[PDB]
Amino acid sequence: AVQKRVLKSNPSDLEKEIAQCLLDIELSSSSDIKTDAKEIKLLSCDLIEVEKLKKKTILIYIPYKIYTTYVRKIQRKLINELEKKTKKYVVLVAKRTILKGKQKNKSFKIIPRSRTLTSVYDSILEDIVSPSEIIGKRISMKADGKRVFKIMLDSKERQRDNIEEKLISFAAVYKKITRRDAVFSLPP
RNA sequence: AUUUCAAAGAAUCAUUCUUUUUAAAAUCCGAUUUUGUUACUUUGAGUAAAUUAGAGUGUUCAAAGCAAACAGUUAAAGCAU
Repeated sequence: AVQKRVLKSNPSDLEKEIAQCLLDIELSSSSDIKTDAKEIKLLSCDLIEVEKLKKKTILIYIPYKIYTTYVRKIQRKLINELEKKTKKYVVLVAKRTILKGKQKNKSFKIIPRSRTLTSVYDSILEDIVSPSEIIGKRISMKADGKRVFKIMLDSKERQRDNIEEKLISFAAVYKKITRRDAVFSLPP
C-alpha cells in the first residue's frame, strides 16, 4: 500500500515519516493542497545538521518528471503544509543525471546542456531557494583561493521572521550537495 | 563567451610535492578494470664516423694524441698441482 506507493528507496523509518506526513495531509484533505499530495514520489532523503544548530534539515530527492510536473507547480503551499507536519526543516530537489561526454555514453549524440555539472548545480540552486527567487549570483575568490557563492534573494520573502536560519539552511544544503561555500542575502 | 567545480589525507620546509575519493556506461569475480580524433607536448625507439661539445689520460707543457699505468736489479704477489 502507501509506503510502497510513496518510497522509491527500500524501506526506512525517517523517509517513511515524511511519507506519513504527506499521507497525513492527503487523508485529511487540507484546503490549499490542490489536487492532493497523492502523486508525490520520494526518491530518497538525507539529514543534515547545521553548525549554528537551529533544528536539523532534511533534503529530499524527487524524480525529475514528478518534481517539474507536480512539485514545482504548487511548491510554496506544499512545502508550508509539509513543514507544519514535519518536525525539522525540509527542502525538496529534483534528481538529475551528471556524466561526462569523454566516457562516450551509449544513448548520446553529445551530452545535453541540462546534464552539464555547472547547469545541474545552478538548477539545484534554483530548487533549494524555490519558494523565494534569485535576483543575482556573485562568486568571491578569497586570497587563499577558496570560492564563495554570494546569492541575493527576492524582497517578498525578506519580511519573514525565519529568514537568517533559512539562509543558513540554504547555504548548508548547497555545501552538502557540492563543497563550495555559499553566502545568501536579501536586498537593503 | 559557453560545457567536470572540487574535497580530504599522507609525505616534507607556517611552505612544498604527492595520494586517496566525487556522476554514467560497458566488463570480470555486491566488489573488482576500460570509454572521441588531430594539432600541441612528454618520453622513447632506431640513429655513420671525422668534425663538435665533453670525460679519462703531464705529448718535455700546449697545439696534440688515444694512450698508458704498477711492481720486480727480475720476487713479494696472484693461480696450476
